[PDB]
Amino acid sequence: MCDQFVGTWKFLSSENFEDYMKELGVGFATRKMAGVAKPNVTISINGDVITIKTESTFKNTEVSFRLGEEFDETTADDRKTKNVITLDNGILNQVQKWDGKETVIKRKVMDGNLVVECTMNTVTSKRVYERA
Ligand SMILES: CCCCC/C=C\C/C=C\CCCCCCCC(=O)O
Repeated sequence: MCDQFVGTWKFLSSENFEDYMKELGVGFATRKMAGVAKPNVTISINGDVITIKTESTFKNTEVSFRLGEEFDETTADDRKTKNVITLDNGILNQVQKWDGKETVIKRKVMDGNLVVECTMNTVTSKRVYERA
C-alpha cells in the first residue's frame, strides 16, 4: 500500500480506445495520433492541489485542480470542458461536461499499474500504465 497516485507512469496497453474517442467526437486524424502515442502521465500533489501532467504524446497537457471544485479545461482534442474530480476508495472520478455531453474518466492504482477507464454513453476504454 505504497501503491498511491503520486508518481510518473508509462503507457503500457489500451483497449477499445478507438471507439471511445469516436464516441467523444474526436476527428479521424487526431484519433490516429492518439492511438500511436505512448503517453507518460505524472501526477503530483502540492497542498490540496492535484496536477496531472500528460507527456510524450501529440499534444502535452497539464491540469491542476482541487477535489470537488469545478474547473475549466481545453482538452488535447480541443473541447472546452467543465470538470469535477472527487476521490473515493483510492479512485479519482473525473466528470467532464461540454455542449450537453458527458464523459467520466476514472483512475485507480493497482500494484504500480495506473488503470484509467473512460466511459462515455455506452462505450468504455481501459488504458494501463506502469510505474516508471
Ligand atoms: C491524454 C493521453 C494522450 C494520448 C491520447 C491523446 C489525446 C486525447 C484526445 C482525445 C481523447 C482524450 C483522451 C485522454 C483521456 C484521459 C487520459 C487517459 O486515458 O489516460
